Amino acid sequence: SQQTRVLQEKLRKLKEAMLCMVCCEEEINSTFCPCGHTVCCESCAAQLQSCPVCRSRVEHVQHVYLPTHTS
Ligand SMILES: [Zn+2]
Ligand SMILES: [Zn+2]
Ligand SMILES: [Zn+2]
Repeated sequence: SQQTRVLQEKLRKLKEAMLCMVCCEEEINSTFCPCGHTVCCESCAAQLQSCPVCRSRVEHVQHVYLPTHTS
């Protein structure tokens, strides 16, 4: 139905929101500290001296273990 298409799109967008905002390939699993923006995978997060959302300096990256994580 049309609703099938609508829900497919909703699901796709929710899944994409859980993917790294830089590489668009890997799940978000990293927090820039202290600002708290949690928008990257570990690989992209390691390479950024400044937060890509707010431009605050990254003191360190905290790995986050989220219930949504998949493999
Ligand atoms: Zn990434
Ligand atoms: Zn930030
Ligand atoms: Zn724990």
